[PDB]
Amino acid sequence: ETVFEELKRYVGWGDGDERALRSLHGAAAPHFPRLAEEFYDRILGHEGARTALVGGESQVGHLKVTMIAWLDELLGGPWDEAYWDRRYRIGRVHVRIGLPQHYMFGAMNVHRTGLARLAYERFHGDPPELERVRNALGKVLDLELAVMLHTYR
Ligand code: HEM
Repeated sequence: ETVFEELKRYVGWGDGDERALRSLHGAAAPHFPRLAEEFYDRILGHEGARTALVGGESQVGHLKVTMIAWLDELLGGPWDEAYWDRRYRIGRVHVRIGLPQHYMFGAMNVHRTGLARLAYERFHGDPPELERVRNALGKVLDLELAVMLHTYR
């Protein structure tokens, strides 16, 4: 059993969560640019986080596209060994530039609430799909935060 497979076991990951995320994917995807911008605005609004923004104009576009791509993979999958390998590398990037890990809590909270809103917008008229999507979002984001934080060892 791989470490990432173990983590999946711990949160109760299954095919149902992968179906649910893919179901939200097509509906949320058009919103990704706005979600990335909102996320980046939260960074700009936080004195400490914004000290990472030393790369000038090019960095602004890079933060946007990276987060769009991240959200795309988040919801589209697959959530296999290659996926979690890449998430581990993403984590390490933040560790190597010196971002304190406590920022990641706040940052995952942004996505939690933002993706929860999109799920409601698409699925309010289909209560079982809404509930299931929400539980899938909780699981995937718990995995994501667990992996990111693990890179700080
Ligand atoms: C849920 C939280 C976060 C996710 C999913 C995330 C995602 C990513 C991804 C996908 C990359 C590109 C990694 C690569 O090179 O392969 C990245 C790079 C980066 N992230 Fe984050 N990030 C998060 C939080 C933060 C926070 C809070 C900051 C605060 C400033 C930050 C600043 C950066 C910086 C500075 C880079 C390097 C690239 C650049 O500056 O253009 N990230 N992040």
